[PDB]
Amino acid sequence: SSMSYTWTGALITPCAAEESKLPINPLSNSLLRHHNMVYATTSRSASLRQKKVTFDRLQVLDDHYRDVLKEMKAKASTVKAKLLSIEEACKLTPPHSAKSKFGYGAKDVRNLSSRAVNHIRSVWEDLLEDTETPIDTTIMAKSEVFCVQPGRKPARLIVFPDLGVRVCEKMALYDVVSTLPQAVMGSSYGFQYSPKQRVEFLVNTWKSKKCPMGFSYDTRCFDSTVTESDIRVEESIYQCCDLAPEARQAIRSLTERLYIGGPLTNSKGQNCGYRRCRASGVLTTSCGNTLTCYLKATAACRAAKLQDCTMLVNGDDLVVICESAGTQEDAAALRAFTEAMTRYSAPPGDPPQPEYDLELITSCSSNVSVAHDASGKRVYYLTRDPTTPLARAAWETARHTPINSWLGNIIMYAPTLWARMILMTHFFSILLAQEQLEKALDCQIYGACYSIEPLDLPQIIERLHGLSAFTLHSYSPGEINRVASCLRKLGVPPLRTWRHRARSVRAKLLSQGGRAATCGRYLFNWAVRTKLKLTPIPDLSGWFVAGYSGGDIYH
Ligand SMILES: CO[P@@](=O)(Nc1nn(-c2ccc(-c3cc4nc(C)cc(N)n4n3)cc2)cc1C(=O)O)c1ccc(C)cc1C
Repeated sequence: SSMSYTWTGALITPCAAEESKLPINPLSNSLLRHHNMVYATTSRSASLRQKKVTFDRLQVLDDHYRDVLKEMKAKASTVKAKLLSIEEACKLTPPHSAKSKFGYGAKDVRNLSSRAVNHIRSVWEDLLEDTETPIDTTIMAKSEVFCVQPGRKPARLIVFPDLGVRVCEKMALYDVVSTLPQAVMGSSYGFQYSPKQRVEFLVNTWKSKKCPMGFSYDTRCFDSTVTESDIRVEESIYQCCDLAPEARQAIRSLTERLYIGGPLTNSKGQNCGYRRCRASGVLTTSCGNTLTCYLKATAACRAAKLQDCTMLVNGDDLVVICESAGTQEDAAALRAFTEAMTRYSAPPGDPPQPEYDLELITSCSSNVSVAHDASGKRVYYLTRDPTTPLARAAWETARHTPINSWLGNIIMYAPTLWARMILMTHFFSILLAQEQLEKALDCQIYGACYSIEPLDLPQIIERLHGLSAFTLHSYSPGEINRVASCLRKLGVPPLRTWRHRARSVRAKLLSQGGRAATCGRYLFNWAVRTKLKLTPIPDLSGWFVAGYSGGDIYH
């Protein structure tokens, strides 16, 4: 056997009191009235999750797999990757990253304190001198907010090494994980695209097929499906880069000591068990998942004899668009695809279904939809079911949180009916009332943390989505119906209320002048009776280059 996890009986413990409900009394009640619908996961459901993620992996590799792997390595062998200096790696550490057990924290790392850098150097030397000893990790239950569904999701489990080790991962591997995936997978590497670019790729791919069929593939507990073999195959791809000798060794040692597995320690310092699958909180998780998903999926496409496939991969998230052969034979091919993924260790959660309308394909929890701009031209844009974004926004209104998913959701889904009507109106109202428009806030974009001034949103949205994001109307019936239904479920006030609120915050923003007034003019033009003509506004290099989920990255 090869078990994803072995358990001792020690509990997955919280490090502090955990909240699972919105506070009693108002705050987010003006956002949504059905507060009992909103919950946050805690350590109290850790054991339900442990049951789902724990199983034996039988893996059977074939010629298709080996062929694809060799192709990927040929492309990987064009890459030259550089060691990051200590200073560069320290600057990529988020200011609230989990402190080291060696008596320094994220702020000390970022300041290059004596104790921090002493430890980081000792850890680096230790990777070079010790090639075997498993590296300790901490296991914790993740706190995430959802809406109930007619019951409740258990907490996800996060597994991560000590801050000192995380700084060493950046030095050995940041350049690799930021450059290799695109070198290997080209246009298939989803993290290279902004939302507009993603939409474009999907639409152009779909229109390029004589008769398109598409499907999303959901692997059940992907991280747990990843084998020790997969993780060594992943290293085999990394080792094709030109690398400094210390980087080669650090990659070698990290692979055997950390990435393939190791001991799990709870917040109380007790041994909880042992992992032999992917850790969610290491630098290589997004890259590793993306490579492994792509490899397995490309080989399965061949085994299924699916014709003219174009794939788009974002970590464990997969969508394929191919040439239809007919209904019955697409169904059969998709079953063979699944059978081969299952042999490769990646069985499905939701059984995949062939889809003949691009708009009904959900990938990265998002779908393509269509609206029209001021002049009436069709504009394709990315949207999703707003339930989770709105539940999270109510939580962040009522309780202090370091990550502001509302701000990330505005950036990624600015064109949508729901982000504009609700999230912009609600959060600009609070910010303006609290006199904090100017204050920068943390949010996440493809797993990395960015500090963003709310007043820069008009500029950010134009660059990313186009001027069109401020003028979209004539949304599709499908999208409208989903929005309305979600908003009934959560008890969100009607359009009239948001329109009034938006007119009011728009008035106050305009009177302040400057970036505030720009926010009023562009973000809230939908709210006014007599629309204004909107025009172009007088460094996003690192944005939408790569994914870093769990990889402890800041900018
Ligand atoms: C300016 O012209 P619009 O009025 N045009 C439209 N409005 N809608 C629209 C607006 C709100 C809701 C809705 C349903 C619901 N149900 C509950 C329970 C609660 C709440 N709040 N809602 N809201 C449903 C449809 C669609 C269109 C269109 O052009 O296709 C408009 C309003 C806002 C925004 C951000 C953008 C536009 C273009």
